[PDB]
Amino acid sequence: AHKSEVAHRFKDLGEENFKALVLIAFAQYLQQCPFEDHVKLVNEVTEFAKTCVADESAENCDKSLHTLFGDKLCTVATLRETYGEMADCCAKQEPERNECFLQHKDDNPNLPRLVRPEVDVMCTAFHDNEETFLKKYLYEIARRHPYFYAPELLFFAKRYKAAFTECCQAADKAACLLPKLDELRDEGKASSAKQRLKCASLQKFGERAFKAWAVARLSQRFPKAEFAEVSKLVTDLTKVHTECCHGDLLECADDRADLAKYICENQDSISSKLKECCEKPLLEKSHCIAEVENDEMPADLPSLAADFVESKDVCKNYAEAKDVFLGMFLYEYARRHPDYSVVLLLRLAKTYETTLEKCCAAADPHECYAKVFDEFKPLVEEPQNLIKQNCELFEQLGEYKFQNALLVRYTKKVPQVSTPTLVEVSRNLGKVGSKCCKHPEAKRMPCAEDYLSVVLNQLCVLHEKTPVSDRVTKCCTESLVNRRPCFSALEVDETYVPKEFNAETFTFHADICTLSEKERQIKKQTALVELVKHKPKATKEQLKAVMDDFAAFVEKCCKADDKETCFAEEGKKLVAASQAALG
Ligand SMILES: CCCCCC/C=C/CCCCCCCC(=O)O
Ligand SMILES: CCCCCC/C=C/CCCCCCCC(=O)O
Ligand SMILES: CCCCCC/C=C\CCCCCCCC(=O)O
Ligand SMILES: CCCCCC/C=C\CCCCCCCC(=O)O
Repeated sequence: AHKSEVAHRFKDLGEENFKALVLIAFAQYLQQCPFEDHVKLVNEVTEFAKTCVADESAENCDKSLHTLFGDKLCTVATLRETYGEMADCCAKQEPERNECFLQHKDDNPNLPRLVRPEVDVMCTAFHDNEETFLKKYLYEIARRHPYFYAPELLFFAKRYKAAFTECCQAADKAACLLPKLDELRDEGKASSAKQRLKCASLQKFGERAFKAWAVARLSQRFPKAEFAEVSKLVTDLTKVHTECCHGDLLECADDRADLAKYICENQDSISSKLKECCEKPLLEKSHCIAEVENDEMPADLPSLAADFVESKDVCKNYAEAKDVFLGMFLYEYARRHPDYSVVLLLRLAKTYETTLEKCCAAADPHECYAKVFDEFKPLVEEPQNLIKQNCELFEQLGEYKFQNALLVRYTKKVPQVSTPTLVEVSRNLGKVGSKCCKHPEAKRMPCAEDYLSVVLNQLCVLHEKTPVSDRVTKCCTESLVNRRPCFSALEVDETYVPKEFNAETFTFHADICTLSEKERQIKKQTALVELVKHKPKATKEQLKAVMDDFAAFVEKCCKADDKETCFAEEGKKLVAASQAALG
């Protein structure tokens, strides 16, 4: 385990995973190296690994992984020419060498975008050589996201393999494969967006706020565990997290493996759902535990009223160790409510906290905080009702028209955002509607919280980069607890001057009869935004009526003999017919 580390890892992970992970790891530091150069390093390091597996005492096998990895990079011939100052790391010794190498990874590496090829090209190369196809895939993706946690990249790659194997043997290949690739693309973006997000909030809001989140989530996850067990897990998760944000793969991997191992030895104190996850090999344990469903809540748990409102010792128990007492409050409220979004429980803890700070300093504290549960009622119900209305609207409209409803709604709130971004955000929220509303009330709020925090990151990313609105900046730099409530609170922009009418913007051709669904939808949806941008006062009945005539327009000219001129001529009509109705 400790003697030769390379040999322990090769035995722990097996040859295939080790190769994959070594490929990923080199691809994450050496981003501008060609695949064939990467394949060659991996084969060298893999053969060197095997000598150590035969003999822990063979030469250099006793070296550390950081030493060996660093050494290997320093051999890359074009290290100075390609990577510039990254070469200068090789002058240092192996505490500092490793750290210097980690500094020079490049988040924005400036490579061209990866164009998903055609299904038949893909399925052919997959059949032609699975390993080359997949590991080239893997390299191309890893080198554009050098901070993406390597084993989680390997688990996505395994599901890439599975999708190709099922779909390249099917009748309608593209109908099978394309929707799997969209699923996998979005998870990977979400999982990368959610990694990037939780690290920044650690650095911006501190270790206390993060521990508050962890207590919430772990208690919902493990409601049968004692507070003391939950709190231990919060301390060790907080460290695992702190260290993975720093970004040293092996450091991250050891911490997580240690937490997974401790959890697997203490199941009885934590959950009865981990039996399977804990029998899995090291590579997969922590990931598996991370995604396990909530444990069943204990029967007939009592009111929080006794310990947190009615007790005469509330202020005393609070004042002697505040954060613990709030931790206990957050624990008991959260284990009773796997139906709340984590950030809703954090509102409630903060509301409680604020009332205890006020009332324990007051003339009569017991009278003062007697009704603190009344303050919770409206904060609980605000998201419940908003989920209900939006999922009702989605049931009557379907995904596509629900997106238009949203597209209109948010164009009116923030007309300054560019039209392509309004289209992407709308569409994306439509999918959140489509997934999360298929759950019953019990699970709607957790689903939305994890999907919206992805979509709302993408948005603040785009808006940090190209700002247009103070109000959008406000919500994007608030607490992560008020982020969504902030965006929800945005009113319709009443300063906005209607956009100048442009003719080409509402000029259509027969190319829309020929496009795919998505593309046709995006081009329709782009036009509805620009329409709302020119006629922002347009009512729901006026907008629907413009859409209905347009629903006829496209369907007339798309099937009525030799057709590009209707588009030109029956187009002139609709524009003017609309301009009269809206003006
Ligand atoms: C000499 C070069 C060294 C190359 C090896 C690099 C990485 C190998 C191991 C990767 C991480 C495995 C642990 C996963 C566990 C966890 O996430 O819970
Ligand atoms: C950059 C502009 C786009 C803004 C997108 C904001 C989406 C946030 C999630 C839900 C907000 C809706 C709640 C308010 C009331 C409502 O209209 O139902
Ligand atoms: C003993 C275990 C740890 C205790 C954790 C602290 C208790 C909760 C503190 C009050 C609520 C804070 C919510 C998030 C803060 C934020 O908005 O940035
Ligand atoms: C568009 C379909 C579903 C929309 C859901 C309705 C409004 C928000 C749901 C409540 C979630 C609580 C807050 C979590 C988000 C966060 O602060 O990042």
